[PDB]
Amino acid sequence: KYSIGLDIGTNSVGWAVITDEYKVPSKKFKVLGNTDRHSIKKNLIGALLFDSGETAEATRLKRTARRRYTRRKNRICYLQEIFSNEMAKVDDSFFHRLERHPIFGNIVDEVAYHEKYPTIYHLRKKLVDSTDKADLRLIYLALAHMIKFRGHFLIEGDLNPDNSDVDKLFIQLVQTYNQLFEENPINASGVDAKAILSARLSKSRRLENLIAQLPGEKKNGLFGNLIALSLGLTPNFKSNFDLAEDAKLQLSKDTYDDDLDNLLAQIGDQYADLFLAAKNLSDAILLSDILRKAPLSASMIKRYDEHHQDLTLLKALVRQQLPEKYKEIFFDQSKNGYAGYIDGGASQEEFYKFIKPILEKMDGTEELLVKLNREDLLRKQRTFDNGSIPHQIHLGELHAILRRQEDFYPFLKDNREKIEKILTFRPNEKVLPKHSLLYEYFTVYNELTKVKYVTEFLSGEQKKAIVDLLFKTNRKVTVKQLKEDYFKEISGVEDRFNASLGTYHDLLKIIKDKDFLDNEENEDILEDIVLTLTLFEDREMIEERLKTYAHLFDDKVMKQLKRRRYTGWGRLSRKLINGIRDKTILDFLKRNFMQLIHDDSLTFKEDIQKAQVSDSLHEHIANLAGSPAIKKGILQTVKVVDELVKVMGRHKPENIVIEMAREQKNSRERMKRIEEGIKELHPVENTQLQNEKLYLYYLQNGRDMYVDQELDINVDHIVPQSFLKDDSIDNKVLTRNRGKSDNVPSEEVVKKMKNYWRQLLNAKLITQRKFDNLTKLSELDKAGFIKRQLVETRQITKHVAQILDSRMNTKYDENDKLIREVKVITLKSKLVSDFRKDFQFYKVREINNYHHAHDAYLNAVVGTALIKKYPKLESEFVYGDYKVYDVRKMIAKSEYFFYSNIMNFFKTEITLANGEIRKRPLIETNGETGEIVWDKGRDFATVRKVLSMPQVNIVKKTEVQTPTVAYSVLVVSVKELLGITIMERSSFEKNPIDFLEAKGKDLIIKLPKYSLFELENGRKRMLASAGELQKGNELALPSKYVNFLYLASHYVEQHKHYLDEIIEQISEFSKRVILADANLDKVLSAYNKHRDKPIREQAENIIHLFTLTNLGAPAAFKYFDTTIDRKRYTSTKEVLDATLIHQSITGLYETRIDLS
Ligand SMILES: [Mn+2]
Ligand SMILES: [Mn+2]
Ligand SMILES: [Mn+2]
Ligand SMILES: [Mn+2]
Ligand SMILES: [Mn+2]
Ligand SMILES: [Mn+2]
Ligand SMILES: [Mn+2]
Repeated sequence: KYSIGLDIGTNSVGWAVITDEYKVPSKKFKVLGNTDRHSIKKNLIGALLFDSGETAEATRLKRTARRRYTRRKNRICYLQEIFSNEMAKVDDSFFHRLERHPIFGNIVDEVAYHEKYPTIYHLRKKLVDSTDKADLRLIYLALAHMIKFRGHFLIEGDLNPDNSDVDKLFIQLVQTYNQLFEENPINASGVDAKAILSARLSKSRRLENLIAQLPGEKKNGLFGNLIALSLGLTPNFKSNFDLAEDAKLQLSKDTYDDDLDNLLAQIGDQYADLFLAAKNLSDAILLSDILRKAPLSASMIKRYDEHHQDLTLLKALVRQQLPEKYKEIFFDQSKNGYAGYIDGGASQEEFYKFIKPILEKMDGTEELLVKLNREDLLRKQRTFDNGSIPHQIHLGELHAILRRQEDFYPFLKDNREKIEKILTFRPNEKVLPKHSLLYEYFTVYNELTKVKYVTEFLSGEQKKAIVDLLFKTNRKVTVKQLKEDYFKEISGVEDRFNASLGTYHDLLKIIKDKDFLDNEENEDILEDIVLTLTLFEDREMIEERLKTYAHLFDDKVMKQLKRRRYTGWGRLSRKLINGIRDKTILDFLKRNFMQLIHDDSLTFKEDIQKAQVSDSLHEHIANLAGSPAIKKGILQTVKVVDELVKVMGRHKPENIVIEMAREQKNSRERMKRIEEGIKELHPVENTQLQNEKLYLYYLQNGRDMYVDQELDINVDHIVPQSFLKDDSIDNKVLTRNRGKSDNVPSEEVVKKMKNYWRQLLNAKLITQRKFDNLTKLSELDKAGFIKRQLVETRQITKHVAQILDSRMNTKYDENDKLIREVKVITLKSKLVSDFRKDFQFYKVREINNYHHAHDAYLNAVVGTALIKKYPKLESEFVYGDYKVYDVRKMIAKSEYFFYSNIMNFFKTEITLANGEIRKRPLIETNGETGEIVWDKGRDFATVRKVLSMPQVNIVKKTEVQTPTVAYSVLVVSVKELLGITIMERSSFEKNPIDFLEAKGKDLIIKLPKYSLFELENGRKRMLASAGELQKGNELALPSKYVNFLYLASHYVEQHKHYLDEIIEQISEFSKRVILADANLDKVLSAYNKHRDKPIREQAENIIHLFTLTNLGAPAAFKYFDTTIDRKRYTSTKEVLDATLIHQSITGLYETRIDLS
């Protein structure tokens, strides 16, 4: 029925809905406001603007240690639930004992464990290699350590040799780097990156060595800093980006993800894939190192043994030669020697700096110095040199330990896939001891609550009396005792009560103090004591744990307390009984407990039902690599997608197309390229290098590339546009038809020109790829083109597609296969850009915010059309598993496509490099399915119509900040606005009336920042603060004026009057809503001042004029010589009688509150 299109950005989210013929649906929507407007017609197209500020959503989008903690805790809980039954057979208190602290209940097993397994890696490797059966607790320890620290998931596939190949990942880094800097690419050529990066040398040495292979590159340069990031160093990127503040990065550092996110928040998100590439390179180095069973655990054990023999050798040497320094080196934590390195606060750099002179003066052994220079002397267990480990390694050890032990333990074999899934997949607390006093109290009370005793149902005072007079006095209470106690016909009980306060009496006989037990304040202590008695079967451990309470009790009482031990575990958590409140469950018992849980009137049911689930989307987004703004944008795209789903009657869209790309320095890059290219072999300043013909002029040294004739200062694709769209300078060349000849790359007769191309090649004036293209079209090259135009390299967009895919596809079929109702397409920006260019759908950012919505619409159009035309290519640009079709087969001989440009089907006729024209059918359609995909006479008209329509839903998102006001509540003696600071807001929420009375009732209206209000002739205003207003209006322009402005600014002279018409429209708009006449007079006057100026500059300054009409906060803007100062709306009084418009995130659902 329909599909959604989206433009995703750091401060906006364009969205559009589209039918099979690319129409945008119109739909009525209810208006909930008191105003007499009961419905509204709206197009399903629009945009959501939003601030990057301090909101609850913002903090929800940040990483926190607590969330990671609860995450790992949940995974371990899932692990323990599988192990719990057999673990009860082995060690009932084992899982409770876990967080030096004792893993085991007795000293013997504990010391034996620590002696046999000094590090967890010893246990891991032993469990991987040994064929012998092992204790279930040990296997749990290894699996738990692996699941707890699973590592990253950057490599989607099963681990393969290309993943550990340092050379290929180096080429990847150079490639993603080159994409960001087309002007000065780094040439990997034949550089032996593997031998250099994996060499047994200091990281700084490997850096200098690798950079030595790359001419024109300094160590401080961005690529060199990335290589230093890969090697394990700590580069500072502030110099590379001219940052105001330090931007050091170290992959090994725990904060590196957040730090990288800060750097992205400064330099922009385009660089994120580059850093991800550097991290992948570091992973290749470490992986190749551990690869050359359980290689990771084996490498860790190797580091351990090496550390220890190096340590004993160094000790023997220091004993033999420098005895005076021995205590200082091995025992002084304050000093930078080994003691300060292991247990003091000394960095490996400080430590090596300390021992370097000492090892040299020693002359006892130089090999330790060799290990030191290579930084392998005394490595700690708690480090990995710049990197988090890929999960596949831990997974391999997981399969190894499970497969090895599954025979002895059948449940491991049965739950194997589940255990792996716990590591791979992307109430809260443990039960009381069975003999805890709180538990015994809960049992006796829960049984006691239901006792009939009807005479010619038990009172709570009667319950407390029965417990105090019977359950406390007697170790067990027979029913005849209950009857005789009633004396001093019953029902709900048998011959004797089965529940009893046995722990109360056991402790009573030992403590010999009833009041200490009866007192409620001491209960946490007694709980900890009984928990200690259950936790350990060993007296020394019980004594050690009980020592904390030793002041409270007699020595003899402690010695007696050590003997008692309990062996059971209860079925309920302590806080289910006494933590949750209404009034705790135990308070209610003192109605059945089960009935108590199931009463809707009481809060326990809601609190538990929430507790089972007790955010995951904000958390998943938080861990992505990006700026806070782009993440907030992802959140907004998700919410917008959900609302668009609701608007369409809960029917899922057939498709969702998504686009995420960024929307002076380059002139400096080009300047460097021209300067170097000229120095290797009519001066003009850099700002005009932006011009393509001029920059191509200087790149070619004032010479034609095809004809060998110098060109006077006062353009052709090397590989023709029909084969692929590459407007980049790499494919462009300035020329006099002369050299191009036919459709094939520039003619072999013109390839005799190639020596000049070679002189341009060694000058860096042209890239090697451009040389290879000039010197040439193979069918494989066509396959490369078709593969290139479709695939989207950006990683964050892949994560967005994955998120949207998970949100859109939940149902599974009987075969347990996923039911994919929805495709999530990911377009390259270039396709939509060139689509705007070839078919004259011009964009101008400054006229309005409409361009976001228009972009989303074009995204859905080009995307859905691209799927409909080439279903076989679905794997390349749709999320999910799909067959990767043999690309050569769809490529054809001259009789899918012979010309490799995938966008070609939109065109009615294609112009070849020779000028010959290939006509195409008016209606494009898929041959395999027979489905129509495009109608050139109708669909283009529908596109122009969609762009042309004035009504578009622009929504500036309202927000509540978290001397700063969160929101401004309207107050009614008289109407007025009042700010509410975050400090005030809590007490405000608690007792608002007394607060308002403190300041000096039926209507509570909190107004979030950017709240919308309407008044008079279509005018709108936003509440930036109680003291100021922003412009709420979006000036729409007819498409003729827009295309005219684009064409004039990018310089039909006959259409000169359109300047005056546009200025008339801006003035009518400014008078209708902007209300800044004093500035408008200056603007019109200045427009009269420079009518003499050429139409290009006139149109550019008219383009500057639009900031006056722009939605949002007013800003100063220069029009020719004149500058126009911003006009603030500092009076918010007019808003008080204005009609408030509460907007839906799409803006389709309005509620209009008018009070006046
Ligand atoms: Mn975009
Ligand atoms: Mn008991
Ligand atoms: Mn000249
Ligand atoms: Mn946009
Ligand atoms: Mn432009
Ligand atoms: Mn300008
Ligand atoms: Mn002037």
